[PDB]
Amino acid sequence: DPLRRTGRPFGGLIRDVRRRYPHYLSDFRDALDPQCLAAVIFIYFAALSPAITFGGLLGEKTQDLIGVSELIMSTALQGVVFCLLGAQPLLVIGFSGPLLVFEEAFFSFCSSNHLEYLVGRVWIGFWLVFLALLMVALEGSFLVRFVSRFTQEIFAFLISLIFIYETFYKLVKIFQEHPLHGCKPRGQPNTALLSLVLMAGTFFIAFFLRKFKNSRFFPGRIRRVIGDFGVPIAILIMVLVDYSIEDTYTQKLSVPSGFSVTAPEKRGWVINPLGEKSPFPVWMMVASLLPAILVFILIFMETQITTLIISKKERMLQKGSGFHLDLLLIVAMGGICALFGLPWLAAATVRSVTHANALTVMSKAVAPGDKPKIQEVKEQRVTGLLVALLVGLSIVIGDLLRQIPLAVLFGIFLYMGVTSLNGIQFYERLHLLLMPPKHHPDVTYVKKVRTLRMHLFTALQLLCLALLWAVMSTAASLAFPFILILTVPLRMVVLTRIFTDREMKCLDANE
Amino acid sequence: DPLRRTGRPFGGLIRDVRRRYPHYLSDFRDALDPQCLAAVIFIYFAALSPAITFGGLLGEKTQDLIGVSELIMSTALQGVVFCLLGAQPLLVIGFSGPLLVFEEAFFSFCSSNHLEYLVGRVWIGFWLVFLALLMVALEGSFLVRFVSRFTQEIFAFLISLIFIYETFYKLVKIFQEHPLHGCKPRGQPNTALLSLVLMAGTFFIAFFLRKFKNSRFFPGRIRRVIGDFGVPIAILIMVLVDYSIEDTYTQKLSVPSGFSVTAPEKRGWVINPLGEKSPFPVWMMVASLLPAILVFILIFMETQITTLIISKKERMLQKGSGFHLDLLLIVAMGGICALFGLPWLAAATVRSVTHANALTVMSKAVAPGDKPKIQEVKEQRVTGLLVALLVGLSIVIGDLLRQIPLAVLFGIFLYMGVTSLNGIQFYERLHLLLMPPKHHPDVTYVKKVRTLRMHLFTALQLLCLALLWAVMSTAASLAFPFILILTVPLRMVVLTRIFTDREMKCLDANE
Repeated sequence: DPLRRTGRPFGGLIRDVRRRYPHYLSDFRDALDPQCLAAVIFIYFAALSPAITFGGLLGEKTQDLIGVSELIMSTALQGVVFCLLGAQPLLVIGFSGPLLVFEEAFFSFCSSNHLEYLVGRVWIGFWLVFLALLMVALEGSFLVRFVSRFTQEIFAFLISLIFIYETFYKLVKIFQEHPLHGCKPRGQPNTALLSLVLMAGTFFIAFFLRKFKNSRFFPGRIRRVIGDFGVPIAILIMVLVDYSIEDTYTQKLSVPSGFSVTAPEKRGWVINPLGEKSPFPVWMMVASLLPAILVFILIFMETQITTLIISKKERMLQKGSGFHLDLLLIVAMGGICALFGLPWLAAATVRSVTHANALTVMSKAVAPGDKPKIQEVKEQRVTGLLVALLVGLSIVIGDLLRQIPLAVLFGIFLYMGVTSLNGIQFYERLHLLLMPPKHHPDVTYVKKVRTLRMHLFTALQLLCLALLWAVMSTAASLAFPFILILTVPLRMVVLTRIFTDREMKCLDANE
Repeated sequence: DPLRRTGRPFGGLIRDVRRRYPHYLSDFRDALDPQCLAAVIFIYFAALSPAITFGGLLGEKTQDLIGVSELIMSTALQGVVFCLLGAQPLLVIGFSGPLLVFEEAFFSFCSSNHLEYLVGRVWIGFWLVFLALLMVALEGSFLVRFVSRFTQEIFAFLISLIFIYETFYKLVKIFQEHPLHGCKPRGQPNTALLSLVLMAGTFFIAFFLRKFKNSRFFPGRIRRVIGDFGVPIAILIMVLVDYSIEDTYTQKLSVPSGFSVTAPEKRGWVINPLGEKSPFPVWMMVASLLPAILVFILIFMETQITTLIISKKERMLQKGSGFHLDLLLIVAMGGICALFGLPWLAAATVRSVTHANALTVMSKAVAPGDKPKIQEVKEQRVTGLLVALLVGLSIVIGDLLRQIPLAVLFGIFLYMGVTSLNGIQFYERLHLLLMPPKHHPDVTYVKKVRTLRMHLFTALQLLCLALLWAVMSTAASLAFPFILILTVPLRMVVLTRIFTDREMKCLDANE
């Protein structure tokens, strides 16, 4: 049991280091496989594009103090360090929504109260590193024992739904700004529909080559190699199709050029801990403790729930996981990077899951029957390091990256979001709301519990998911992690009252 | 055995009349079913559109002597009479390609021989009537017992492939006349791509609602009713989607207005056999025997092979089939209609097949295995009569028919062509060329015969299919039925020599 209260200072860190580090050279040896190369090519784009999008937004919201170059550099550095020294190399760390919301709120507060923006973040980072060291010292990371399945399912489903909704909404804007009338360009003809054609074609080629992998055609070796290279093939085909057309205008991928700060006129690489143009007030020196707690809670909840999700016993993870070393590494790197004006980072979730299940291997036939079960996962320390190194070096290239339209990437994002839903009991019980009771499968949670009780459980879970989406839509979206934490007392108090012991054991089974 | 030599003159006609006519009131009673209404709505468009297309071509090739109104009237009249008095009401009769080729060749001959055209098509009809009566008298229709599976498979596969190729090629022309440049309409923007979007959406909604029929969602009654109404729902949805857009131009469905001849200035309803403007030469009155034989061969081969294909024992047809009465009716109606200047007609293979398997009912339950065996076919005399009656009255309406784009219908045609390939052993053995030998199913022609022999049989059949397509591509396309007939001696002479006795029974099994 990794999550045990040892009773000694820093004990969990030592246990994780002793458990994971002996399997070190095997991590580098297990990378010799075409599947790893396919995974690198697939995950490179999925890690590169959100950096550009969120960097554009972040440059817009602030006074161009943090832009796209800084986010790229932070992602590269943190990814390389974490994948060299981490305990779970199947984690992809990058910027997200709640971090952006916090950054814009902090900038608004600093502007209103007449303080610097790049100086308060330094003290926030100092308090973060102090808090992380304190928590790892006392072994406070064993509290993730109480994060049951009832919370992981909600988190995973909500994250995937948000991903899908954002990807779909990014296509309505093209139709809005290039409408169908006929007679930074605006008002072009043949753009809003060519984007839709490219996106749909990419999604459908990806799904067809995914289904072809489990078919009965061609020799097994060739069939499996073609199956695990589906996404690169779809991207290549649609890039060439869009390259053939010469007169129509489509939006391309824009990576900034040169390793430089976005606004060199009023910023440097190193930020003075004290004031840089005016003295820093002393009251803020210790008042920085309050937002540090909020940042710590956000990063902690995201990282720990992601690590729980990708380490289920169904997925064949054999080398072990770490809940103490990973949190310390992530928070320490965030706090140190805040000194250079770089943003804080956290484990992604959709990217982490997509990385984890792009390396799984399935048992082939044994006999005609159901969809195969997972055989192994193939953990290694090379894929994430290569992805981070490539994201860092995407500045020297960029003449090639400007030939890739964005609608091609929208189909890949839709494929990621749709595929990531597999393996979640909430999703599987949502299907059972429609099938008649005689068609239900032979799983444990259908035979041992009545149908109506299972439907009541599903309705109670959907209510919480809708309540969580409502908060994030609301302007008071900084309270989302607290509402997420409140689900633990809910299950520990109310659900135990409503449901009997036998129902609770089967519906919320650990494995 | 329907195909037996009775010996008595006109015996086969009497046997078919005695076999089919007692089950008369049941034919009208078995029509009370929502599946029949769905079939009527589906087949109405599939019977209406080719009449318009071939009428346009036929008006172009001749000097506007036969147009679109005449073809519509001929289709309606012949369909009504045949479905009231026929022996196989699951046959849809309409104009096709080889008939068009013959009409253009005959017009060219009459033009460059200083003879009339409409008058010269009356003696052909008279000779056709005489030949049909002679053949029915001597019971010469029993020769369709030598048409083995080796010829029916080739015919069905070639017809479906040609259908698919024509439907795809009709979409390249839109891109050719409305190219993507950007700045009887021509050179419009947003027209080539909206057509593609509408076509793809129609095809995909049709396939989704076809797969939903065999799923496990919703109650059985509602699921099956929604499943058998897939095509009307797809058509309605995409018609509304295209109706929402206001500024973009798309080609619509247009029918002539009024029950009038296309060229009233130089034509009437009744054609004088002796002559209309100049006396008809006596030599042609007798020499018209040569093209009558060719027309008879065309109509005979098409109708008889279609009737053989839809009446396989796998499809549960219990009321019987007619091989004499149907041929007599079709040829007599063609010969009589030629007196009014109306075209001859023959049974359409894809439309007949799509009519036959739009009324089948599938079994269920047990466990997912082979595609559920066909339970029944639900023959009746109402659907085919209603389709022809609606096609006849499609001119009084036509303000509604002008709101239907053509790209919506292209997806329905693609769905028809793709679906019609199911149930053909040639198609099923084409898959087995790719799967490895350890994955072949448990059928009779895999266990009883060595794999390489089966692949040799498939290669020999593909060679004949390619040779048959090459002829119709060639300008000498009037010799296609003779090349088709020549496959009958091939199996009886050469294939019996190459293959042993045991292989021939299993590969070319009657049932």
